[PDB]
This record gives sequence, structure tokens and C-alpha cells, in this order.
Amino acid sequence: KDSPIIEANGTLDELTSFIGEAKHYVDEEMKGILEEIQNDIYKIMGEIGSKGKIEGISEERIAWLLKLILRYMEMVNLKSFVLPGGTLESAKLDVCRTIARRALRKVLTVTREFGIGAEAAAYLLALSDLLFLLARVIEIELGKKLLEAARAGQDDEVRILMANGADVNAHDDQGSTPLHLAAWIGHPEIVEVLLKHGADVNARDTDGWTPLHLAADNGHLEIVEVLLKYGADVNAQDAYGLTPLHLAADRGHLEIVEVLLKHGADVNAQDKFGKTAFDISIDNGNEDLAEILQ
Repeated sequence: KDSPIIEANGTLDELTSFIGEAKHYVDEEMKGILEEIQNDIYKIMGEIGSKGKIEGISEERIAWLLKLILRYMEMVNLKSFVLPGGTLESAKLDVCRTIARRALRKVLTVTREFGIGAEAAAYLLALSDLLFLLARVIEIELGKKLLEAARAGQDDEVRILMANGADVNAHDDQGSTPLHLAAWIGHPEIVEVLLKHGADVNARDTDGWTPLHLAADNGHLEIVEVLLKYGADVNAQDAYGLTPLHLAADRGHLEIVEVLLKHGADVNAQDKFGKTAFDISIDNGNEDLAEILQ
């Protein structure tokens, strides 16, 4: 009869329907999680419909939700605001999160009007946090599969995932972007297809290696020149102060050296140890490289 109670019940039932539509895009594990969440939401709906006469959820449910919160929190690294909807699954889950927030406001209003349902409000808040975490986890999983595809180097998974909205500039715990892996393995086509959609050529790993430094380290002319036409920093310095030309001279790639020189590389740059690329060439006894470097 009371309008707030009916509105809260309707909003919760909408929330459980949205959970139902979302639960068809996840694996078995999140599917089971969402099913027991449906069970708890139905319990809350039954409790509210009786004005607290029928016993509802128990504190074990909230403890379980907090356990899940911690479990998915250890596996996520939130650093800045992210645009919702990285992939279909994340978008569905975040929509469910917003509906959960609406139902949470409804339950809070009902509690303020009647003094019951505080545990339901806490459960819904935990549900909102859990859905946000699940969306971020799905995004991270897609990024990890993208990294796996880049390491494999055969581009079908790369393109299907990139079209699917997987984060292009996601990084491993080492800090390597898919561009870094593509440069390391030696599959350029992935490098171009990633660079087309705004891939940052100047990404920095935890080891100081940019994609261009490591790519030139492997002696891959094609990938390096593709990076250069895409605005690669010809004189970017690593964690040891090395420019691309220093590492180019380290393995004696004359063609890489001359390409870098054509694009503004500094022959006499200083690293942390003070070594210059020309002096590096002199040290190893290669004379044609020094002649080109001079």
C-alpha cells in the first residue's frame, strides 16, 4: 500500500532482471555468483514486501560479499577514472551497477520512512561495489588475453579483441604494453594495426624500455621504421640514460643506426655511464659503423 515500499520492490525486481540479462555474458563462476545474488535479492524483496515480518537476509551474505570484494580488489589496480563500457560484458555489469544504486537509494528512502532494511542497504552497496569490481576484472582479463595474443604474434586474436574493445594500452605487471610484446616477438602487422587506433608509441615500462628501444634491440628494421613514421622519439632515454642509437650500436645494426641518424638521433649522446654511441662503436672494433656515425 505504501508508495516507497512498492517503488523499492519494483526497482529491486528491475535490478534482478538486469542481473539476469547480464549473467549470460560471463563464465561459470560469475554466473553462479550472480545466481546467488538473485537469490539474495529475492530474499530482500520478500522481506520488504512483508514490512519486516518475514526474516530476510543474514549477515553471512554480507560477509561473503566483503570476501568477494577483497578477492577482486587484490587483482585490480584502479589508477584513474575509466570510461564505462570497455567491452560488452563490462557495460552490462556497469548498467546493473547503476540500477543497483537506484534500488539502493529506494531502499534507503524506505529505511528512513520505516526504520527497516539497513542490512538490505548495506547488501546493495556491497553489490554495487562488487559489480564495479567485476566490470574492471573483465576489462583486465580482456587486456591479459590481448597480451597473450601479442606474445603469440598471430594477429587474429589481436584484431578480434581490439575490435571488441579490449584496452589497447593495458600493461603486464612488468609494465609492457602489447606494443612492447609485438616489437619483442617481431610481428609488425600487429604493430601497425595497434598504432592505428591511438597506441602510445612512447609508452614506458618498469625497466625503462620503450617499444622503439627494445624493437631496435632485436634488430627489426621494419618495426622500428614503422614506429619512427608514427612519431617515435628518436632520442628517448631509458632508465640507464641510453638513447636508441646506443643500443643500436650495442648489437652493431648499421641499418638501424643510419635510419635513426636520418631521423634525428644524436650520435654523441651521454648515458649514465657517459658512453657515447660513436665511442661504443669504436670499442667493439667495428669501423664501418664509426665511419657512418661520423
